Amino acid sequence: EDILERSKSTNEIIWGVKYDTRLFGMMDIESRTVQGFDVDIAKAITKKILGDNGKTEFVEVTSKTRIPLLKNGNIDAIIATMTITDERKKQVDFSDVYFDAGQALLVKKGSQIKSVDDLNASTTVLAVKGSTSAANIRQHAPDAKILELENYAEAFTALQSGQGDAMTTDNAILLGIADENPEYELVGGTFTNEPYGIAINKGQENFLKAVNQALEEMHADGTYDKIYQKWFPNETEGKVE
Amino acid sequence: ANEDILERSKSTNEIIWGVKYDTRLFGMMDIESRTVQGFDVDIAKAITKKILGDNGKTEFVEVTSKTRIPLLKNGNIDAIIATMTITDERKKQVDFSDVYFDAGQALLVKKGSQIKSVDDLNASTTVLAVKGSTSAANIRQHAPDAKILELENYAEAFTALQSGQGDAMTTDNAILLGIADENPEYELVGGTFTNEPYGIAINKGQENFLKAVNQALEEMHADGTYDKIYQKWFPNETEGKVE
Ligand SMILES: N[C@@H](CCC(=O)O)C(=O)O
Ligand SMILES: N[C@@H](CCC(=O)O)C(=O)O
Ligand SMILES: [Cl-]
Ligand SMILES: [Cl-]
Ligand SMILES: [Mg+2]
Ligand SMILES: [Mg+2]
Ligand SMILES: [Mg+2]
Repeated sequence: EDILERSKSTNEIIWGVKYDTRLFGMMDIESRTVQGFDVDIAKAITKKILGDNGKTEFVEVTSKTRIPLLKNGNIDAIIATMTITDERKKQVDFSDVYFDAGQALLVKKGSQIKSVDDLNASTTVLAVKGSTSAANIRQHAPDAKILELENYAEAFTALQSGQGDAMTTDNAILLGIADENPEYELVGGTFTNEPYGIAINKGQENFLKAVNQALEEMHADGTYDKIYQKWFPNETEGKVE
Repeated sequence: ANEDILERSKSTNEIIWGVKYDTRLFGMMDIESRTVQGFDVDIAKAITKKILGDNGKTEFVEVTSKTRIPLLKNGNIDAIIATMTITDERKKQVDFSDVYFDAGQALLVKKGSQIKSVDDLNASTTVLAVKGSTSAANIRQHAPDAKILELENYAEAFTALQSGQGDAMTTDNAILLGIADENPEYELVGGTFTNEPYGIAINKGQENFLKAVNQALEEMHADGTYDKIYQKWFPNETEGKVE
């Protein structure tokens, strides 16, 4: 079914977002609503496509569940800190890039670790089980011990308790943890490129074109820049110019 | 300059590209064959064949980071494809194509250096960059205490590194790789500390040519021409590829 047609009929686009990723998609206990950069970009795209009265629905996805839910039609699009990769394009299409992340390290302030180069056989790195981040750290720091945890929260609790010397995932995700926990900081720049895209099921070319046209309009009229400034007021590197 | 580049091509069957002549892997003059070679050169040739068809001709003109925008805006070249990062400040001067390479600024040091990342640059360290370059400006932001010695070109910056006139050299990671492959005593350290998405720059008021360049890139991504060219130049480096 053509999602562009259906979404006009139901006046709604269904977005798969994270619920546990501060700055991108986080379930907010105060308002009982999900918030972040991915959420606000979804809302803005939906208004470009459907008009100012268009509705958004958000459905919680993880890195593990997002493509299966997309392929089964539970959601119309994934916007969930999702890197565009050739491997994933065997399964989905992607929009234009809307954020430029990169894999990085989070440590306790005062750590002797200042770069991925410092992750030798003496170090233990925390990563999420099944993630691209875990796979990447094994190639970039082949002698480090990797401890895999269920999710970001569990990885950060293990870092705080000293079960590992560093935690790894995308820089902008780690930022959402560092700004909340000032005893921790990012170190060493990035050692991958993680360009985020919006994933759409194969065979939805009309909807993909509409999403890309929405993004184009948002870049042209400053909506994109406003949303970026809101969530990343002191870090410009991730912005798509 | 104001003459429309696609209209002119109806007569000349040519696109004139501004490329580096000194940047191994991107645009480098080969002395034996007297021809420039690199990823940027190959992308330019492939785009020209998409726009003009099978017998479309390419012409290459040397630019530097200093001369590329002046030459473009004066009409000496039709487009810049020369390791050029897209920035909003540059978008005041030129239009840009879609991103065709994903670089990032990095550091090159002698193996064994105490410097392991941008975090180790400070008032006691001298970093080598090219005069007037954005790389020098990015260092002043990410290493605000570092001393900067700006040199006229990459070759000069690298010999200054080799003779200890600076402690680290900085420019885009993919460019430093072109240097580290030539010089095994030196290595990249610390990953990247900026994003440097490369675009093709086109003068303002050339919107039909800009659309043609973007359509050419679209076609090359759709049919694997882009991927083949990427694999030729960066067979063991995956991160710069635009998917
Ligand atoms: N952006 C990376 C890591 C974060 C995530 O999985 O959401 C990826 O898509 O693999
Ligand atoms: N890509 C960076 C550094 C290389 C160059 O100047 O060509 C820039 O456009 O400034
Ligand atoms: Cl050497
Ligand atoms: Cl590809
Ligand atoms: Mg990057
Ligand atoms: Mg990639
Ligand atoms: Mg591709």
